[PDB]
Amino acid sequence: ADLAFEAKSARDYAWYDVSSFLTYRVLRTGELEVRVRFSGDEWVNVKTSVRERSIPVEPSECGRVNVGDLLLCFQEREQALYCDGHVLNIKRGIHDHARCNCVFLVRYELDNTEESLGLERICRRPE
Ligand SMILES: [Zn+2]
Repeated sequence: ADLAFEAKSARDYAWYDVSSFLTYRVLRTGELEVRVRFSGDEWVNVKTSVRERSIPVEPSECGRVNVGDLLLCFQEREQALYCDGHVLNIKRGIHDHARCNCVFLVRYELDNTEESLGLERICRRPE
């Protein structure tokens, strides 16, 4: 499978699946930027704001997610964004391969807010 990407937006600081890359530019400051077309157009800093897409986690492999890990989290508010957070604590549940009822306490990177998310609402970083 070919590499797929997601890009951070400067408007809300959430991440979005990148459909394609159009062009690029260099700031007199030195930074390299790409113009990305999203799925479903921005200039994003390549170094910080573009990265290989996050991956969904299956119930039978929920054990690979540990305290301290970085995760793309579905943050649903009053507004539903996919943004970065770190696992602070994990409550392991009793379940099979069909569904994961573990609870993941996440601290969002932007504002250090905390939320209890289920596996269905998180994606891990590759590797
Ligand atoms: Zn689980």
